[PDB]
Amino acid sequence: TLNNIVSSLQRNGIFINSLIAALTIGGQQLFSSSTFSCPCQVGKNFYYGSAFLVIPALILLVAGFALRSQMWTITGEYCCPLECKLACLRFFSITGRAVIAPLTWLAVTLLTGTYYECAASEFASVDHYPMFDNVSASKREEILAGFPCCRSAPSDVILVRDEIALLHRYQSQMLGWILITLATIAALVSCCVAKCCSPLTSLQHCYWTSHLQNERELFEQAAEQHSRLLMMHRIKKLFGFIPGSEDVKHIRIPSCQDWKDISVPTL
Amino acid sequence: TLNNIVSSLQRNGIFINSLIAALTIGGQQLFSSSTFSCPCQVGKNFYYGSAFLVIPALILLVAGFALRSQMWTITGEYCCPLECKLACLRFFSITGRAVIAPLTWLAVTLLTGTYYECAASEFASVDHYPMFDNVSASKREEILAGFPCCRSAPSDVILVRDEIALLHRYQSQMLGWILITLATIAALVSCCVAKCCSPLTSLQHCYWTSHLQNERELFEQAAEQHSRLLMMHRIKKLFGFIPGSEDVKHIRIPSCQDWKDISVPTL
Amino acid sequence: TLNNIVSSLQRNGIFINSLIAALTIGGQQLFSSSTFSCPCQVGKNFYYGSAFLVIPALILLVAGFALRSQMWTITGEYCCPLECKLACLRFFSITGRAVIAPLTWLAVTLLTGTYYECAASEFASVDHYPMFDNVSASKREEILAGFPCCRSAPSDVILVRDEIALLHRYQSQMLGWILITLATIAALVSCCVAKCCSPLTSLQHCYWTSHLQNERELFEQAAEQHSRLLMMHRIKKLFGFIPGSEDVKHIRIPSCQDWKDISVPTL
Amino acid sequence: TLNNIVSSLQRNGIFINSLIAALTIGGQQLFSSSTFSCPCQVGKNFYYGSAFLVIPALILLVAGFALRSQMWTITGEYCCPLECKLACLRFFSITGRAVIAPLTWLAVTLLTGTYYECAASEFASVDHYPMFDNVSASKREEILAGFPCCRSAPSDVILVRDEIALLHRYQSQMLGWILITLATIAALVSCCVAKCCSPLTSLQHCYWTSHLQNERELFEQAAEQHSRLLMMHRIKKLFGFIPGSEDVKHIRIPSCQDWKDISVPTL
Amino acid sequence: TLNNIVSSLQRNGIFINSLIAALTIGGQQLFSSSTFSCPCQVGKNFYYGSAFLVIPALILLVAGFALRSQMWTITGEYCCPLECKLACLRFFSITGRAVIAPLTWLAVTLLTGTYYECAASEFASVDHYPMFDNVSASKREEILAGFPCCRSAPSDVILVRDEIALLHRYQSQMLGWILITLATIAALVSCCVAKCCSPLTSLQHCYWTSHLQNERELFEQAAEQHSRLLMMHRIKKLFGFIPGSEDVKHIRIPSCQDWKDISVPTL
Amino acid sequence: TLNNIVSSLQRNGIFINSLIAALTIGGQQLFSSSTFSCPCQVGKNFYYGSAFLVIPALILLVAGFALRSQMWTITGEYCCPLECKLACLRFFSITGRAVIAPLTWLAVTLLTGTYYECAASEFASVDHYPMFDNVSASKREEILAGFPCCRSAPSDVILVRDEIALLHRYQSQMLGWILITLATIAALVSCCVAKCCSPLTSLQHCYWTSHLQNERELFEQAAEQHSRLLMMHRIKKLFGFIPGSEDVKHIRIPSCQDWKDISVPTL
Amino acid sequence: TLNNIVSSLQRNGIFINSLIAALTIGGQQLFSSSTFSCPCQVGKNFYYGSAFLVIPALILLVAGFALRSQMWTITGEYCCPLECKLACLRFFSITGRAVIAPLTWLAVTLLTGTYYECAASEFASVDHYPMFDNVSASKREEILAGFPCCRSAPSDVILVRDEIALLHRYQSQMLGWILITLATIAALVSCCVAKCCSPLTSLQHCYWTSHLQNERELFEQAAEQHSRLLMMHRIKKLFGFIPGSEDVKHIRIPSCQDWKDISVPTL
Repeated sequence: TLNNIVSSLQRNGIFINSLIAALTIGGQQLFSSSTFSCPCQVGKNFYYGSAFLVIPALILLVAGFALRSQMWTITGEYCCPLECKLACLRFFSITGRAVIAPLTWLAVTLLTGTYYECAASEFASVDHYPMFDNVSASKREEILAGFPCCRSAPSDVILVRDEIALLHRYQSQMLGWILITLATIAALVSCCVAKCCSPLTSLQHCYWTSHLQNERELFEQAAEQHSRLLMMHRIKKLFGFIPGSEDVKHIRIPSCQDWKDISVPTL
Repeated sequence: TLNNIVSSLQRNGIFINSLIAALTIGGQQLFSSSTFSCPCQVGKNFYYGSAFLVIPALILLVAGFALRSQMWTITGEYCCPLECKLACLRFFSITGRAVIAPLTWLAVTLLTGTYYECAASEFASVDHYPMFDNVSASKREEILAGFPCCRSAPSDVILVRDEIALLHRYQSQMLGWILITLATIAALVSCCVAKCCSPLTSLQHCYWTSHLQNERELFEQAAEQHSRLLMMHRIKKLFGFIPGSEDVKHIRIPSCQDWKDISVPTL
Repeated sequence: TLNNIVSSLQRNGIFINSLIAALTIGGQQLFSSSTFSCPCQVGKNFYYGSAFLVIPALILLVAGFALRSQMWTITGEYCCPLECKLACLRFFSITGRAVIAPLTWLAVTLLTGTYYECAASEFASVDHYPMFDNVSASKREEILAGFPCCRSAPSDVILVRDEIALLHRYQSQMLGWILITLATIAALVSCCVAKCCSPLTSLQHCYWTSHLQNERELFEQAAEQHSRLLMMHRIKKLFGFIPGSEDVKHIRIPSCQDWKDISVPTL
Repeated sequence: TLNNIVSSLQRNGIFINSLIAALTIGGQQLFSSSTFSCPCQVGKNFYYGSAFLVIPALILLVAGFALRSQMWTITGEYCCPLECKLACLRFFSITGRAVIAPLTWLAVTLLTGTYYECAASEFASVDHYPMFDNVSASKREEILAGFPCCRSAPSDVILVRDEIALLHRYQSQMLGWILITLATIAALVSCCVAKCCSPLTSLQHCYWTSHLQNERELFEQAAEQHSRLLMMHRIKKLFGFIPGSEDVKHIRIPSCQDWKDISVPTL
Repeated sequence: TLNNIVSSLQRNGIFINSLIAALTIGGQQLFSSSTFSCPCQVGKNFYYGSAFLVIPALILLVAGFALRSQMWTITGEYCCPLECKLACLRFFSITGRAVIAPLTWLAVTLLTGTYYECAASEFASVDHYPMFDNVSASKREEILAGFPCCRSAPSDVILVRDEIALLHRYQSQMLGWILITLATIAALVSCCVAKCCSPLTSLQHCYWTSHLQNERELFEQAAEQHSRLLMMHRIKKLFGFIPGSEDVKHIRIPSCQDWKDISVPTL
Repeated sequence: TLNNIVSSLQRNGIFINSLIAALTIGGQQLFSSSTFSCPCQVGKNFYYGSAFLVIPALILLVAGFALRSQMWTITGEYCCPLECKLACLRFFSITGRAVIAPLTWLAVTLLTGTYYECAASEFASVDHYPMFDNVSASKREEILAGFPCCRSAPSDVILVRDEIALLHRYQSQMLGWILITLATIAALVSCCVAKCCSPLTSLQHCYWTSHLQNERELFEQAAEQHSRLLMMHRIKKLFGFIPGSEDVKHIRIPSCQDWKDISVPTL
Repeated sequence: TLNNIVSSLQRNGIFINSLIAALTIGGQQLFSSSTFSCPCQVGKNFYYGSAFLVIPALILLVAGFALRSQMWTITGEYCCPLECKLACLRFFSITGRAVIAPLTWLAVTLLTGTYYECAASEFASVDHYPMFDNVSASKREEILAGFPCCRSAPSDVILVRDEIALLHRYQSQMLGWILITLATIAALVSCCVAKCCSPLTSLQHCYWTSHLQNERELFEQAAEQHSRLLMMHRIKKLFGFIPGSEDVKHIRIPSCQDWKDISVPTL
């Protein structure tokens, strides 16, 4: 009874998407907890933030796109009427699967926010504080970029540090919620538009998806079996018996040329 | 039902590649934690870094290439039209499998970064620090190369030490992210180019892969069975019965020459 | 289903080689942890190092070579055209199996390095240290060879001790990596050369290996069964019945000479 | 399926030899840890060392030789052409089995070395030490033989004690490695010589071993069954029925003489 | 499958002998640890040692001899040509089984040695000690026999006590090793002599042992079954039915004399 | 398969005797540990010792004799040629079983010895001690009998107490070993004499024992079944049906006299 | 297979008697530990001892006698030649079963002795003690009866208390051993006398016991089944069908008198 429930969940898109999201959340948490430390350098902080904020998104997005077998076939159809719209719908479905990873990564990393504070710990507009009046500009940059990582200064400095940190965390979390709401509204309007521009009815679509999936599977199985049978026939012509046999009473010794013959694969 | 799922995962490339990457991560972590210590010598530091940074990459890459059985056959075809392009595609697929190990090793070792700081702990451009003004050049080299391993000096020295360490860790992690992004973009463009220059359709390719795999397997099985039968026939001609038999009622004692005859293997 | 997977792994060379390497690593670790202590004598240190460094390599190599049954048969063919090349290929395959143990022993013992420091704790070139200027030569040897095992001297002495130890550990680990890289490149070029000089195709080789293995096994089984049947016939001629029988209704009492007759084995 | 794997390992010489070696290692460790203490007497130390070093070797060697059933038969053939060489090969194989125990005992006891220091704690050549100049010869013997077991003297005495102990441990371990290497090289050259002087081919030898083993087993079984049947017939002649019977309808009461008749065993 | 392995081990002499030795070692250890304390009397010490040293040997030896069923039969043959030599061989085999217990008891008790020191704590030749010069002879006996059990005297006394104890332990262990080596060499030469003087071949001996064992077993079973059948027939003659029966339709009431008749056993 | 091994051990005398001995050892230990305390009275100590030393022996011996069913039958044969000797052999075998308990009780209680010291704590010959010179005789008895249980006196008194205790423990243990050796030698000589004076051969004896045992068992079973059948027939004559029946279609109501008839048992 | 071993043990008298004895020991221990405290009154102590010493014996004896079903039948035979002797033997066997409980209770309670000291803590003959000279008689009774339970007086009083307690415990244990030995000798002589005066042989007795037991059991079963059948027939006559039936096709409604008829049981 196992394989029944296995296939049932494997078809169920909700479970697969939820598992992907959970995996990305856990991986992000472990990653951030292990190998993250703000540089607290002079001008090389914003890059160290932006990298961790963005690059994983691009990587996971490209990976989630390119790993889908159907996308390669669609590109091959495209690379050097109704077929165009159907290709667009196919591509859109694969996109709807693949987008789940980068958006959830961005969401969790903005909500925890510990990345963003390092990303923009230098842009804090300081104009209404007593300790930043007389000090030099470069001295201000130095004392400003050192805030996130450590603290050893007097009380007022660590208090203004706490204040800047809270402000930046607020900004990060608001930006995260904005990203979530915009992503959701865009996904909804896009799915509705795709359902609108579809040339098929509410029933031909399901038939079509089943057609595609079962086509791929059956053709794979058939090609495998056919090539196996043909290679088996060549083997039997060479040695004199079918390999899957038993108690064979006839054996043909090969000639010093038959090896040369079987060398080519006939493609 | 076991062997079904075993073969299913064994065909699945994603699981194999993920397992390889996890194994390399764990092995690298154990290795670095056990047998690594910066030399803190005068000029013999950069080599001690570069070795651990590079040599495992070359070793694992050559091992992941040479261990693939098909690569030896392709080289034999090459060593002393359509066949050339097909060989190129075969070689490219094996490469796509083998490259996973060295790149993940480099990635994890640069991201942890503890190797790179030892690799280039001497190249730190020191020009704007108060304790490196009057001191001699060789004295500067000595005091500079001692930073990574230990600390016993006054406060200002350990502070400039912490600063150099943070700078170098930042450089290492940025270099790592650059390596990852370049590797990914190169892999993607290369796979797309390979799919472009392919002379086969979206269906002949799958048939072709199944052809290759099943060809290898079936020919192995057939050759084994055929040689077994032939050796069995020689044995029965010598001793007078088939070995796989039971309740044999006839035995032929060998002559002092038959041993000389069976000595040769007929190749 | 057990014996299926047992035979599958038993044919798989990768698993066997990996198990051998793991066993050697564990054994080396236990050995070194239990029965190793630097002599700290005057001139009898280098030998105590070199023994543990080398002798296990020779022992394990000779054991891994001589224990392979096929190597004895090949030597018998050699000891007092195509057969020569085939013998060379057979010997090379057995070598490829046997070399795994000594090289991994050397690798792990050099990487841990605790052997090498005792091996060459006397050759340290001391010329730029303040405490080795006025002291006598033999006094220098005495104070130099005592470094690895214990420490009771003032601070400067234990510091120069730590420095010599770090230098020697660095040298050991670099030598180990050099050994690994040279061994790998040599193994690769040698395997490629062997595949080049081979007179057989990519298919005759597999057939040939299966031929050898099944030949050995079947001949063993057949010889056993044949000798069993012949001895059974002699027994039945003597006592008057086949031993594997039941409810025998005839018994022949032996004569005082029949014992003398059955005494010889007929070889 | 149990008895299959049991017989498979029972034929496998490697596993049996490895188990013997492990058993001897464990037994030696327990023995030494429990019942060993240096006498620290005047002239009765060297014997107490040599006994534990040697006598177990002789005992285990004689036991491993005499316990092999085939060795008794070979001696009976010897005790009051081709047969001589075959006997030599048989004896050599049994020797190759039996030698594993004493050599591993010597190896482990020399490598731990705690025996050797007690064995030769009196022969230490003391000529360059300040506390052994004026003291009398017998006083020197007394103070020298007391080193291994206990320590209560001032610092310089316990330091020279530590030094003598380290020297002697070094000597013991080197002697052990020498014994191992010489034993291995001798075993290898001897096995090669035996394979050289053998009059049989690479195939007759296996047939011969199977002949010997199956001969012994089958003759044992047949003799047992035959004697059982004969005794059963005598019993049935006496009492009037076969013992292995059931529902016997005839009983013969013995006479006061039949007991006298059955008294003799007919040999 | 249980009874197969049970009989296999039960025939295997090595396992039985090893179990006997282990049992004697454990029993001796428990015994000595529980109920042993040196008397420290004047002249009644040597006996208290010798008893524990010897008497268990005699007891275990006589028990291991007399408990073997075959020894009683051999004595009955002896008590009031070839038969003599065969009896000698039978007796020798039983001896080879029985001797294992006393010799291992002596060995373990001498090696631990705690018995011997109490056995001869009075014979210590004291001539070169300062505290035994002026003291009276009986006073010397008193102070000498008190050494093993307790200590309350000044330092020099307890030191000479420790020295005497170490000397005596050395003597005990050497005596033990001598006993082991002499026992082994005697056993070997005796077994070889027995194999020499044997009138039978290398094959008649095994047949003979199987003859003896199966003879005993079968005769026991047959006698049991025959007497059971005869008693069953007498019962059926008396009561009128076979006891092992069911649904018997005829019953014979006994007479007041039939009880008198069945009273005798007919021997 | 259970009942097979149960009967096998139940016939095995060695296991039964060993279990009896172990049970007696454990019971004696628990008994002595729980309910033993020396009276330390004036003249009532020796009895309190002798009771625990002896009375359990007599009780266990009489119990082990009288509980054997065969002993009652032999006495009945005796109570108001060959039969006499056979009765003697039967009685001797039962004795050999029964003697194991009292002798092991005596052995363990003498070896622990804590009973004997209380048994003869008053007979200690005191003539060479300083504190027993002037004191009165009855005062000496009082101070002597108080030794075993408690101690509150000055040092010299408790020392002479320890000395008397050690002497008495030595005497107890020697007496125990003497009892063991004499018991063993007597048992051996008695068994040999019994085997000597036996009128039967080495085979008639086993037949005879099997005869006795199976006779008893079969007669018991037969008598039971016969009486059951007869009572069943009487029941069926009374009520009109066999009780072990089912679906009986005929019932006989008893008369007011039939109850009077069935009242007698017919013996 | 369970019920076989259950019946085997249930017939075995030894196991039943041993279980009864163990149960009485445990129960006595729990009882004494829970609800016992000496009254330490003036004249009401001896009764409080004697009750716990005796009354349980009488209770358990009467219970063990009256609970045996056969004893009631024998009394009925007795209550208002050979039969007399047989009744005596039956009664004697039941007595031999029943006596085990009271005697073991008395034995364990005397051996622990804590009851007897309270029983006779007032009868201690005090004539040779210094503190009982001048004191009044009733004062002596008061101070004497307070000994067992508590202690608060000066040292000499608690010492004479300890002495009286030890004396009384000695007396209790001796009395217990006397009771055991007399009980055993009486049981033995009585059983022998019963075996002597028996009119039956060594075989008629076993037949007789089996007769009695199987008679009781079979008659019980038969009476049960017969009464069940008769009541079933009456039921079927009333209602019109056999109750143990199914699918009955005929039902007889009862009349208002049939209930009056079935009211009587016919005895």
